[PDB]
Amino acid sequence: QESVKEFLAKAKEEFLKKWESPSQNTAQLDHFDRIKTLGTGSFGRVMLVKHKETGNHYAMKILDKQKVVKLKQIEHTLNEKRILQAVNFPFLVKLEFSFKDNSNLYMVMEYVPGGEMFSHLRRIGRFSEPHARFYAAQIVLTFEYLHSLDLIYRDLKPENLLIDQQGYIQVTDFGFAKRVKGRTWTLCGTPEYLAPEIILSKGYNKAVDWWALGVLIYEMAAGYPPFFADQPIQIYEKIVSGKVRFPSHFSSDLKDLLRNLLQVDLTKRFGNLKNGVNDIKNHKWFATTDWIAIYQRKVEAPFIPKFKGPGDTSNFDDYEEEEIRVSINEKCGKEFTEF
Ligand SMILES: N[C@@H]1CO[C@H](CNC(=O)c2ccc(F)cc2)[C@H]1O
Repeated sequence: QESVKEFLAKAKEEFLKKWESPSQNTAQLDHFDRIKTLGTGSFGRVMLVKHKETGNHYAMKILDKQKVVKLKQIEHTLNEKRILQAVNFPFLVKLEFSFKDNSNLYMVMEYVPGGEMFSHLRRIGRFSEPHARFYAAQIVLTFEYLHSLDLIYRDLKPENLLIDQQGYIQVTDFGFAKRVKGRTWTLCGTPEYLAPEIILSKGYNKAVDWWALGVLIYEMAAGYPPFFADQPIQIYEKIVSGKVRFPSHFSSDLKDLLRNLLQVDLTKRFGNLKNGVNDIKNHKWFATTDWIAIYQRKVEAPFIPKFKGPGDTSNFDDYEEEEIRVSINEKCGKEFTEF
C-alpha cells in the first residue's frame, strides 16, 4: 500500500535527521519542583515534577551515573536517550527535555496520569477479546513503526504500557531499545516475555518483539502469562518447550494468532515472514480492526482511567521518598560525554 510505504519513508527520514544530530542539554534541574516518586529501579527512579515557570507536569527519569556504570548499562542508557529524542509516534511517550549534572542523567517525559496497564489488568482480572484487541492493535502499529527504523524495543510487558486520558496506550521505558540492522546478542528483558532465542544465547533480531506481543495478548486475554512458573529456570524451560495451553474461553481466531506469534522457530514466526507485519494485520482475529482509525485515535476506547487532573498521582503507588543529591565533583564524565 503506497500510503503506508510513503508514511514509513517519511518517518525514517525524520528519525534519521534527529538520530544523526541528537539534542542535548535542553533543561536543568532547578527549573522543576519535585512532587512525588512514581517508580524505582536498580539505578534510577521516575518522579512527578512541575515546571516552575509554565506549571506543566512531567515524569522525570533520574539515573545515577555511578550505578549505571556498575550495573553495565552505559550503552543501554545512551541508546535509550538517543532513540527517544529521535522518535515520534502516537503511542510512544514523548521525551520533552534531557540533561545531566555532576551525578545524574535526566530524561523529562510527558506525564500520563492513568497509570500502567498492569494495574488495570490485575484489578479487573482479564480483558475481553475486544478490549485486548484495541491495545494489541496499537502495539502492532508501534512495532511496525519502530522496526521500519531498524529499532528493536525488547521490553514489552504490561508495566511499560501507560493509559492516557482518552484510554489509548503510551509505551514507556526505552532502556533496552537498540538500533540493529541485523542481529544482536545482549541478554535483557523480563523472564515471562523472553523469546526462546534470547534464553538460548543466540544472535537474535526483531522477531523477539513479535514473540513478546504474543505473550502480552495471551496475558491480557487470560489474566496470566502463558509460560508462568514460580521460578525463572522453570519459566525458561516452558518457553523453550514449544507448548502452550489455551483457556477454553479463547476464540479459535485468538488461539490461531497466538500459535503463530508464540512460534519457537523464529524463521516461522508471524511478523518475521515474507509479508512481515501484514500477516498479523490481515489475520482473522483483527478482522474488525480499522487500522487507520486506530492510528488517528478515532476509535472509542474500552476504558477511560479515573483521575482528577494532570497532577493526580492516585493511579501510581507509594515509595519511600529519597534525596536527589548532586555532587560538587563530576562523576563518569567520559562515559556519558554524548548524553
Ligand atoms: N522501574 C523504573 C523506574 O520507573 C521507570 C518506568 N516509568 C516510566 O517510564 C514512566 C512512568 C510514568 C510516566 F508518566 C512516564 C514514564 C522504570 O525504568
